[PDB]
Amino acid sequence: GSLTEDGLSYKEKFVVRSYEVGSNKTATVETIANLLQEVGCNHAQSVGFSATTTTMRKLHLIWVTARMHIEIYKYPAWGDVVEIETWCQSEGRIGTRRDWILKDSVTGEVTGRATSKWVMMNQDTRRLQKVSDDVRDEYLVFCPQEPRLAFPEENNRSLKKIPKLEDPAQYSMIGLKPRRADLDMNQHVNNVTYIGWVLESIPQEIVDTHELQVITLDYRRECQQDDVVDSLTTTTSDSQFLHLLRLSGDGQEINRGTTLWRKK
Amino acid sequence: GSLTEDGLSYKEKFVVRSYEVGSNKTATVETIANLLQEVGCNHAQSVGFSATTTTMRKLHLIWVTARMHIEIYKYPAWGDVVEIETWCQSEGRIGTRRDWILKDSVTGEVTGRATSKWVMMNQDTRRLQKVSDDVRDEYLVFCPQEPRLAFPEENNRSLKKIPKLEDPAQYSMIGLKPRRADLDMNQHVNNVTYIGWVLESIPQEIVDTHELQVITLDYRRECQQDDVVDSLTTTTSNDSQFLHLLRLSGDGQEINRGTTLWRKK
Ligand SMILES: COc1cccc2c1CCCC(=O)N2
Ligand SMILES: COc1cccc2c1CCCC(=O)N2
Repeated sequence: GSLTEDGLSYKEKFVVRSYEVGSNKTATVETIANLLQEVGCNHAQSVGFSATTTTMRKLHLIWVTARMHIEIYKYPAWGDVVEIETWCQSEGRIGTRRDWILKDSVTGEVTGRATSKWVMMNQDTRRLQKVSDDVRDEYLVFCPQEPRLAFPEENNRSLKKIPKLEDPAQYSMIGLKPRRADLDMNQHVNNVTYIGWVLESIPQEIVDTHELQVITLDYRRECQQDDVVDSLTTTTSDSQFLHLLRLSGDGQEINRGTTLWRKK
Repeated sequence: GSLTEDGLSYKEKFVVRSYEVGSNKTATVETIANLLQEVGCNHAQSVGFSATTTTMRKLHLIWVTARMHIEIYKYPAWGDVVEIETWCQSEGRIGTRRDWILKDSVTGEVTGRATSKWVMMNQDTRRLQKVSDDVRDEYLVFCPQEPRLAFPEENNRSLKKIPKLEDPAQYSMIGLKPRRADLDMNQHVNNVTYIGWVLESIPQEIVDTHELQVITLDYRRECQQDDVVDSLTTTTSNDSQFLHLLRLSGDGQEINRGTTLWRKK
């Protein structure tokens, strides 16, 4: 992959692998989510971030996901080349935004798009801080100056408020525990695991007859390596669902989201 | 990737991804195992296979893993290029063998090697069978005629007999269930999941202070999407060695057995 001519976005092509595909012989949403992370990470390295700034490191500050929104029109088939373009944008003192565009490498058609909101947190106290002037200056030089949104439409699904699922849930998957392959290089549970965990409570008949079109996820708390999770789902309707990930014991909310599925 | 000049092996280069690495910033054994599968699968496609032959599809026969043996000297770092060469060999009427060699793309040094034994089985009844001559003929044309082994040594750990772990186990990880990402395109639990499940019962302090050098795995039964598994480990030993056992949570039916070898960092 490489940064574009202007140095304000990054592009990378991926060939879909045999183990990356589902029952339909196309990449899973978890494979797509892993690819968004890989292209975002390679963009971070290409601009010297490797995604902390020097001032964030001298202050024990880290970027954490608050919201992730993915919309897939066409899942690439096993063997196809998917091209992904990604870029970051400052949102004042609120935080950063990272956007992605997925294209079919042969036709050039847009096959998917994602948006993510990131916030500043102290790595130690976990207290969230508003972005200071110094951090914005270190970041803005690698961002487009004019707004560039993967989801520009007036009143779009990427900015919708998500409600809390009320008990009893229609469907559930209980006792989910993260294994070592669910941890990143810093021993934290990876964001992709939560997507898989949310989808575990969707009935197999829905999965077999429908394709996932949209997924919006709100991150409230991190799941530890020793925590046990319950995944809950209720139909709110195309088929639409409301989801909730909470700790098995105390019931502390860790995630909430919505999914939209189209008939095949 | 592509087949070699002679058409008797396949080569492919892979760049190690950010999400593919562990705490050491190097590819995990599960990432390596996924890469062996990807290169083996791309070799099957390059020579006209599904890897079933015309006669195997006509008889509802499939290839299933019986043993997998991996030995890693150096794990590639996040960003490095690993080159893998793979090939198949017939073992008479017993089954097929698939071998792999992993090299550092910059130095050309061998950083790992794997060997796997495969057996013929009816997809419906799950009954094993010795390979027929018609099937052996369709396969042999894509295999080296002279023997070509990733593990040639006169006494090698890839062919050692593995005993059954006796209760009580020293360490255990209880209630492991496969999720949808553990299933392949045919809704069967992936062989990489079993590797991860075996390693779940190894203590975190062993993992933190040691690197995995060898892993031999014997496949006895398939784990279904609705089955629950217990992973058991006992130390059998500078180097640390373990004996492992995966069994169904309920009845205790053995699904896997293996050994691991770990050296100090
Ligand atoms: C959803 O994207 C993710 C998730 C986790 C980690 C990263 C990324 C890409 C952008 C930031 C980064 O450097 N790494
Ligand atoms: C360990 O290698 C694996 C595991 C599972 C599936 C496959 C392979 C490669 C050789 C056969 C194949 O085409 N697919």
